[PDB]
Amino acid sequence: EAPVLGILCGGGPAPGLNGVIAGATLYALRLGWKVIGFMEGFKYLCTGDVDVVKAHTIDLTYDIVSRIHFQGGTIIQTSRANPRKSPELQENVRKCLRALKVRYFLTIGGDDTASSAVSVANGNEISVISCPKTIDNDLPLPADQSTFGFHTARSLGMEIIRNLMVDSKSAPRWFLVEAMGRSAGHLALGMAEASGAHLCLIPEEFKQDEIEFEDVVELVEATILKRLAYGKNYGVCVLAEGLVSKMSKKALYKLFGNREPPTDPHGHILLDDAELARSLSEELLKRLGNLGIRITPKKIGYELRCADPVAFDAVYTRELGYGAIDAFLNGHSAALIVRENGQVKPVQFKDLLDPATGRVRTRLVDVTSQSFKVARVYMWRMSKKDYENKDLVARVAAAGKMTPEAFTEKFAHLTDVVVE
Amino acid sequence: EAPVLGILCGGGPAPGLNGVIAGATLYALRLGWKVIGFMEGFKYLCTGDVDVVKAHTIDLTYDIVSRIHFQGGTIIQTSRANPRKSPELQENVRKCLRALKVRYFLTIGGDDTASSAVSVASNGNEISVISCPKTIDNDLPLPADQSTFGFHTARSLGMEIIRNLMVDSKSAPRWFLVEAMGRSAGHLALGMAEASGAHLCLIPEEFKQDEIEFEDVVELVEATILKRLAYGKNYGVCVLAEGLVSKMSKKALYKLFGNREPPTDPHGHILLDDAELARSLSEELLKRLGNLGIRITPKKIGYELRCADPVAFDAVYTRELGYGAIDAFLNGHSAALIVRENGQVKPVQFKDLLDPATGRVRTRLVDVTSQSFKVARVYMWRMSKKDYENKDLVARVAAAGKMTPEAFTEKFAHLTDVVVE
Ligand SMILES: Nc1ncnc2c1ncn2[C@@H]1O[C@H](COP(=O)(O)O)[C@@H](O)[C@H]1O
Ligand SMILES: Nc1ncnc2c1ncn2[C@@H]1O[C@H](COP(=O)(O)O)[C@@H](O)[C@H]1O
Repeated sequence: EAPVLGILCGGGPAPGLNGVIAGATLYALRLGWKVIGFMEGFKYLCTGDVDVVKAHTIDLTYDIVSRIHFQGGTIIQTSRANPRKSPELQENVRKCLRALKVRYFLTIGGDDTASSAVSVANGNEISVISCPKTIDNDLPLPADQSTFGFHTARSLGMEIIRNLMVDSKSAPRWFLVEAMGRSAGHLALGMAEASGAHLCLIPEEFKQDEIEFEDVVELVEATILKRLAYGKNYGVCVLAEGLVSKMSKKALYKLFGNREPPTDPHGHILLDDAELARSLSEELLKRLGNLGIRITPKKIGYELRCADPVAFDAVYTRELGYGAIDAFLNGHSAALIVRENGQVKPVQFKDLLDPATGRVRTRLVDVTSQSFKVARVYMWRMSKKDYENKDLVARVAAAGKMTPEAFTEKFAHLTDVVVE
Repeated sequence: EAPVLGILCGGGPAPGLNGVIAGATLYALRLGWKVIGFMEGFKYLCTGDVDVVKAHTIDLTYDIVSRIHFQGGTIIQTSRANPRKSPELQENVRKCLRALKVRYFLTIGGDDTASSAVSVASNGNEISVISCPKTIDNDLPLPADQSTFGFHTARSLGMEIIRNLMVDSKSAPRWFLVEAMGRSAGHLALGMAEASGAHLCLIPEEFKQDEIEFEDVVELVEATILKRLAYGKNYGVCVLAEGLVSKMSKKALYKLFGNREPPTDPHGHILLDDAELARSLSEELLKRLGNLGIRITPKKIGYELRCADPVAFDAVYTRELGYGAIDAFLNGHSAALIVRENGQVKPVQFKDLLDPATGRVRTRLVDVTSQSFKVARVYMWRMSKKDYENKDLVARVAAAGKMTPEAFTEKFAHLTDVVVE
């Protein structure tokens, strides 16, 4: 019989998922493989019922995939249902795969999607490969080299903020833009720098391993006041949602409205419910609205996951999908498909999943780097040297209707809070 | 006295010129420099008259540059007027640069623009010259894959234009022959074609022989059409690099400009811009294939890409180039080019980028031996070496073109020796 290749998506979508599906499917079909796609990740595979999976499994033919490289989202949907936890759920998945005569199993998704594939992984009977998916640019790819979907997300964010930059200057106002995603500051920083935003704050720039609510308020506050000292009572500040995952007990308590933070049954805090931008706007309007400043929060997140892929991501995901089929052919299994140095190569599971955490390592922003310093130079902010500038402190202090003494007492310490 | 930074653009525009302008201007202003922008490149500096120059130079203030990083084009315009030739013109350009107290001089442009900048350097510690390599074509000798600024914006817009044409050609069955402007290299054409899933792309790099024949290009497109026809599809999109023309033989060019002699500029320099490659191919192919019910339409993609607003990748890129230029002036550099390699912006020295024979910066073509190119080929529709040996397939494609399999092989099988496999 003709070998069967089964494909699914797990976790949250990123632009280009359809590109991976098509890159693997079209090439597979050129070899005479039957391709099937599982709807909603492992959701229905975890049940083990064969006719339930068949009913949520589709034939991925030429016509179905021929033009989805233009399309955001995933045509086979996705789910966060991961069997990684239970030994039984795993057995249920294998039963359906074997019943479907799946010879080649391809998963596209995040950390939990790959752990599911490895737990479910007879290399001659099957072969399993995951394609690491993250919009956040936080794979340990050789620094600079992006993860797929990141270019699409950064570009669309840049366009959204451009409109906000025009609206903020046209009708003076500050926007606090919350960039969804707590893993890393790549998306926040890229949108901000691309767009020329007047400030960006990411968790990586804070020296201390923990962040205080009031230091974030004061960081944005000083920028507003400096801009105001230059006659501009408007701007745009981009905040990475990860700021909240680095906040202290007390800080988190202020963030949730000076109330005990919400809690899941196991004690793990439910950080999704926080509203970092809405909170900072509240506090800032208290301190600053008496100067003629208006402040409005704005979230950017969900509109980015399924935007149509930009051309870089189109080419990227076509090469990733092809590279999956090449790994399958050349006998690989239990490996991850990544592009490093213009080559798509299967990096083995062990050789890329950090066994300490039991998960692929996280690439954060490098704030010691030349790139980060350049971005900082076009932001509006109070540097160390700025604070030691008697004449400058006099104008910004005047801007905020306070003495130069109070200004230094309040803000000068921030040089020790974030890297210079 | 505050130092004077002078800026100008030469050559054709590429998305992100304003990004470089603003990246450098804003940082220079954070240091207290005066910054001026010469309008239309070297056009008004070659004259040497200082009143006329003063008229076509502007003060690059904070408010002029603060938001242009969103904007395509160049706010100080550009020009191909290169003083690289006559030594009189070069003393004139230097009389105004020295008359304006221009301490630092930044040019943004291509080969002729940098060749111009260098020649005027060869001038006392009173001036320091730097050029910023610009090309939409991606043909700078940067480490492989790494792009020149403007390429991403151009490739992306091209993918969007071709997407519309892909929908149109399938909705109302038709073939489009898209001509991607630029004869330097195949990067732009291949990138647009691959991102868009175009059914064929043809670039000069993929042809083995130094020279190309008109009839080989026709037949390459013809085989793809016929193969799609044999799979039920009388429609598609084919992307062509305009650089096919610069590789054509005398006999090929003779057929391209009609069946006449090619036009010549004085001194024999052929006038290749007048060619209409995709229109010519479209003519010939409708002679051969129209009886099969095939419609074929040329479409050029080119000028709409030069001044598109830059995508985020290019906004960041040009911000970093503009910063890196100021940082280089500050460190006492001069006679250098600003490039980004391995994520760092560094001033490569001009002597270490200029090929000897050509005198200009090494040209980086498409690497057709790479995995990248092979991957792009697999999603194209075409007859491979193996396909020509497949008997059942050759019988289907020949029937689609209403010929015997022997007439099909005699006409097309030799194309496996024309382009790399
Ligand atoms: N934090 C900042 N970020 C970007 N530009 C600034 C900043 N502070 C001042 N500028 C600009 O830098 C230039 C120098 O201003 P001054 O400090 O008055 O010499 C002016 O164009 C200011 O608007
Ligand atoms: N040159 C080509 N490029 C891309 N796909 C092709 C090409 N030729 C055939 N196909 C597709 O490959 C699959 C298998 O073709 P076949 O070998 O005829 O079964 C079908 O979906 C065809 O439409």
